[PDB]
Order: sequence, then C-alpha cells, then structure tokens
Amino acid sequence: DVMDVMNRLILAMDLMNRDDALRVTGEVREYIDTVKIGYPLVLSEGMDIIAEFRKRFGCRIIADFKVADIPETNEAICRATFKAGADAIIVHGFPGADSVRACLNVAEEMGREVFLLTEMSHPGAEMFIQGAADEIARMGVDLGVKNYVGPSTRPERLSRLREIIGQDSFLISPGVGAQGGDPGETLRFADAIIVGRSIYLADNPAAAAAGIIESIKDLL
Amino acid sequence: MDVMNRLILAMDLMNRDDALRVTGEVREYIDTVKIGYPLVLSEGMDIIAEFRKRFGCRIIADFKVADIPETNEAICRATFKAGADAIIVHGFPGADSVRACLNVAEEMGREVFLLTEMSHPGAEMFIQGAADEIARMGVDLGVKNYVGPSTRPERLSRLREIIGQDSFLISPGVGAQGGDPGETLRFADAIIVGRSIYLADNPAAAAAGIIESIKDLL
Ligand SMILES: O=c1cc(O)n([C@@H]2O[C@H](COP(=O)(O)O)[C@@H](O)[C@H]2O)c(=O)[nH]1
Ligand SMILES: O=c1cc(O)n([C@@H]2O[C@H](COP(=O)(O)O)[C@@H](O)[C@H]2O)c(=O)[nH]1
Repeated sequence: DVMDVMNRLILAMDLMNRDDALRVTGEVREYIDTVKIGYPLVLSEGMDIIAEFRKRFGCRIIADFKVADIPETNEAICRATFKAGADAIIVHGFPGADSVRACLNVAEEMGREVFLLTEMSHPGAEMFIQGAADEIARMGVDLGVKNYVGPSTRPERLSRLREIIGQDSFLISPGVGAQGGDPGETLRFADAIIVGRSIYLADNPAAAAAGIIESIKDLL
Repeated sequence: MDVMNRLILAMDLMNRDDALRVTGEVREYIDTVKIGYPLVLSEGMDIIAEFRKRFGCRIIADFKVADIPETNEAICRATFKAGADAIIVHGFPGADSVRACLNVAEEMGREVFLLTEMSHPGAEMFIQGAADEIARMGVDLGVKNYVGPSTRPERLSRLREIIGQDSFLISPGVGAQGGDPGETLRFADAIIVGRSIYLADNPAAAAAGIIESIKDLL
C-alpha cells in the first residue's frame, strides 16, 4: 500500500522557468509519473504550478518543502500545500516530534501523505544531521510515518535507514547522478530514486531518463 | 539593522486582505515585517513587493532554508528577486548549505539570518544539543545575524555570549509561546511577535501594549 512510482524514478523538477520546467517534464512523461516540485520552481512561478502540472501531465506531485518550523507554522504550510493539490509533502525530522506530528495531523485530515527526511545527501549533512538521523528515523517509526527520504550518496547510511524503517515503509532517495549516487546501487535499498540535473540539464532529457531506466531494467 | 521599537511583526495570516489590513493597523509601531510560508504559499511571492509598496517596511523572508547548497542558492535567488531584504536559514544542515545562502545574499545586497536553536518543545530533541556549535559555525562563516528562542532565555543568553555584542540577534516565541518581551530584550536586539498581535481583538492596542511594557528599553 504505497504510491506506485513508474520505473522507480522520480523527477526533481528544479528548473525555475515555467516554460522550461513544463517542456522538460512533458518530454519525460512517458517514463515518469511522479514529479518532485520544490521551492526553486514554486517560489519562481507560484503554487499554481502544481495545478498546471496536474492539468498538463497527470503526474503525482510531491511537494519538497523540507518543512522545518514550529508545529503551528508547520500546520499552516501543510494546509496551504495540500490545498494547492500536492499529493504529499516532505518534512524535516530534525526539528523534533511535535513538528512532525503537526504535519501528520494535517495530512491525515486532508487525505494526503507525509515523507520524513532523515539524513541528507550533501557533505554538510555530516556536521549535525548524520548523528541524529538514526534517531530521527526511529522517531518516524514511532509516530507512524510510512514514507521516508534518505541519501543516495551514502549507501551504508541508506542501508541502515532501510533497516530502521523496515521493508514495508516507502523510501525515496536523492543524490543520484549529479551528486555521485548510482541508480542501481541506490535501488538496493530505496523504492525509488530521485533524479534532477542528470535529466533536466541533459541535451535530451527523455534520452537521459531512458538511459537511467535501461541501466536498472532488471530491478523493475 | 535598525528595527523600530525593537519589534518585528510575524505576519502569518494567510489571507491577503487580512494580512494587509492588520499590518496597516500596526504600521505606526513597526518598520520590519517577517513574512513566512503561511502567507507566501497562500498568496504568492508578489505579496513581498506589495508590502514594500504599501508600507515601505523591511521584509525578512522566514523560509527556514534547509536544503543542499545548490537548491539553497536557487531558493535565495528567487526570494531576493521577490524583494526580500533578508532570509532566515537553518544551520542544522551544515556549513556548505549556509555558505550557499551567504554567497547569494552578498551578490544581491541582502542579509542572512542564521537560525540556531528553535523555540518550540521539539527543539529539545535534536536542535538544542547542536545549537552552540551551530552558533560557532556562524561565527566561523562570518554570519552577523542570528535567531534564537525567547522561550529559553538561558539559551538565548548563551547564544548572545557566543556571537558577541556586535552581532544582531532576533527572537521569536514572545507572547503566544510564553516568552516575555522585556526579558527577551535583555539578550536579543529585537523581538518577533505574531499571534499576540495579529490574532488580538485590537492588533494596534496589542502592539502598543507590548511597546509600553518595554519602553525603558527603547
Ligand atoms: O538530502 C537531500 C534531500 C533532497 O530533497 N534533495 C533534493 O533532491 C534533488 C536532487 O537533485 P539533483 O539530482 O539535481 O542533485 C534536489 O531537488 C534537492 O533539493 C537532495 O538533493 N538531497
Ligand atoms: O524558533 C522559532 C523560529 C521561528 O522563525 N519562529 C517563527 O516566529 C513566529 C512566531 O509567531 P508567534 O508569535 O505567533 O508564536 C512564527 O512565524 C514562527 O514560524 C518561531 O516561532 N520559533
């Protein structure tokens, strides 16, 4: 009972121009039915961009807003985001259990989903997040979180996070391609990989997506 | 940064009409407004320019920036394009993520505020134990503007100690979350106040009342 992500591949659509974002997403639509829309695009083009993607592509939308405020403000952010049509929202765990619970409560009321971001993929994640990440994941399990985000760039950490959350939980993983993570290796542990620049900066985004999928064909 | 009455309005109403009306009602008391995602995600980034057109106030974009460096850069660019004077960034994701924001702020003539410890109970779980180190990281990176919690004055005082008297420190959690205006201003340069003003029956009277209570500190 998890979202059915086509080809185990989620597009990170971080282009900031509406025309470019729509063009590239349309070009890879035959390969991907799940799109992650973040603040680069939303802050540039408005929350209606979620509406426009739904209208144009009929793709699931994960709002990557890394929600990281106090409970009251988290609640408001989730309400606005789901009102706009996002299927799911990504929330940081490091601000603690009350902040996460606030998001879960809105998601439950509104019939949508929360993804909990545990450890991040970039080098700076080692300073503070990494040391808290196993406990953040365990906290997620205790709170009944079913969907998680963890880093492609650290296979050993991604493996441990998978263990903590169990095989029934849903796990998606960014850092594939541009940041150095390998698609196949990452899919040993993650249900789906998130890929941005390797696709959307390619001369032919469809060929780039098709190439990634070909490389993991035996895992589909 | 010179904040009128040491008081920053946290404008978290999610309706444009109410947000503009309430801000107008307290305009004589403030010249600095913190705008966050509740308002921006409901009404659009154009609300920032509208506030600058109507009030001339400085605008702090409270976006709790907490992504990887590449994405942080993009978020800061979009935010400053919309006319924000400053942006609030989480320190927990580490130094490279903060530096990405500092770079864009320098390029566009803006300021970064580094959020160290947060004001809500959940901050005790992970953030509090990292907060002193996050503040030292800010010092190492040349950060001059910081955010810390009204709800824990002993922690706010420690943050002030780490960053020094020359750094600028603003503090939320005043009023609704339990923090005291005057006590907070022992350590912070300015207090952030949301619900105590914008949910008050009479927001202007609420603002005036807070200012009366700290008049000897102005
Ligand atoms: O730990 C994380 C969590 C993320 O959401 N992301 C997001 O995943 C995407 C990665 O894109 P890319 O494939 O271009 O590196 C970006 O949108 C980024 O904000 C990440 O890179 N690392
Ligand atoms: O630690 C923090 C950091 C914040 O930015 N904030 C923000 O400050 C404001 C506090 O508003 P209020 O006075 O209604 O509690 C909110 O916009 C909130 O998101 C906070 O409450 N605690």
